[PDB]
Amino acid sequence: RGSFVEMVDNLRGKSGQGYYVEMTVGSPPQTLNILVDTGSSNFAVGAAPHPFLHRYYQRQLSSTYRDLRKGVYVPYTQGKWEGELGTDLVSIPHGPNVTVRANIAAITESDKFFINGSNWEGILGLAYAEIARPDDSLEPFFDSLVKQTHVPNLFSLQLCGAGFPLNQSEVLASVGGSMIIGGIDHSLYTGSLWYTPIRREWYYEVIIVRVEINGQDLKMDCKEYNYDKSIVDSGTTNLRLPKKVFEAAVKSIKAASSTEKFPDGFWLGEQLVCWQAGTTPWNIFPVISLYLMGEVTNQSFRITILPQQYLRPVEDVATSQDDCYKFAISQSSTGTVMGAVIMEGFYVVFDRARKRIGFAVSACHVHDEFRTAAVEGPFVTLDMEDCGYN
Ligand SMILES: NC1=N[C@@H]2CC[C@H](NC(=O)c3cccc(Cl)c3)C[C@@H]2CS1
Repeated sequence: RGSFVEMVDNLRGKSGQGYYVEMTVGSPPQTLNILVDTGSSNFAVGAAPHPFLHRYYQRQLSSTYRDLRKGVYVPYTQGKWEGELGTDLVSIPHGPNVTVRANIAAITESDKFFINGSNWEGILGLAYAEIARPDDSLEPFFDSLVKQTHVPNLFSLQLCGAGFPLNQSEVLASVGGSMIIGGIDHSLYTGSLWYTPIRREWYYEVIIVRVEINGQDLKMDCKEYNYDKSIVDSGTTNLRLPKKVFEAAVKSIKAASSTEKFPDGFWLGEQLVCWQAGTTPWNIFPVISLYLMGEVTNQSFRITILPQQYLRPVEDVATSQDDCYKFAISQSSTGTVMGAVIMEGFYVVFDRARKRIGFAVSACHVHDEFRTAAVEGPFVTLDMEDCGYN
């Protein structure tokens, strides 16, 4: 019955623009909004004016700033930045009551990284040292936090999708979810928490052992589901699937929803589809179940998501009264990515101390009168470690 009221509701944002938490850096404290990112391992903040930044880190104004006299260059598939490494004192106001000295990449140049109107000015990489830039000697924030305090080595995330689009006033005003640092808040989920092992501590890597679309088995060699890895990543919008899986899944989703036909651009994730107010035909779209390796030998469990999760609400071009959505599943050449739109269905427990990730149905997940998201088990499943790619 852990309650963490200082932390409940400490997030804002939306799957399309990222979820962020308020943080302070430096002495006296400089307030910044920071993207919560389980798919990376650098704490990096805007440190120089940029047209899309409303504020930034001013190292010269901080008496506790330490310069590491080393640059870092961080290119992504889309976008990139460069920065200067340093350390400073850092707190999370709606977090545990602690201040820690942590590595900070002070971003001085960037290209297609900051997003007009995102409302965040930096990123908090919550994954492990192995994928930190420049190399694995740069201790990640969470590692400093646990080393320097008594905060238990665990965090949990409830990302709350509205189920409808939010204009910028609403998105600033609305509670977007909870990051619970050092614990599990029982009010953020229903049902049981089920756990999957962290396969290796770099990304939050997991193993998927079966996929179903409306109960029907996708029936691929399970290695395909994890080629070349499967990760849980709050800093990616979509559910991303390896090319072959993506194709198979889209074929199956088209077939189940085939009473209605959509543009190729919809399935490519590029164009919106709109229905008359209140008439979105949720029931024609299938549920998607991912089975994950369990903690017990030969046992798995499954998480089930709705189209309310994988159809991302977007504002109309004509700005009409229609309910509009983009298809939030896309192909990946870097393995499966369980992005923000999947995490919106679940309360996700990143149990680093026990090297496992928990899932439970989210208390804030969007659904309808007839179906809800689910986390169910156990299932007898054999040869699961063979699903892992090498
Ligand atoms: N996990 C990853 N992290 C890095 C840094 C965050 C960035 N994400 C965003 O800007 C962003 C933009 C809009 C929505 C969301 Cl959820 C995130 C991606 C890259 C590559 S993948």
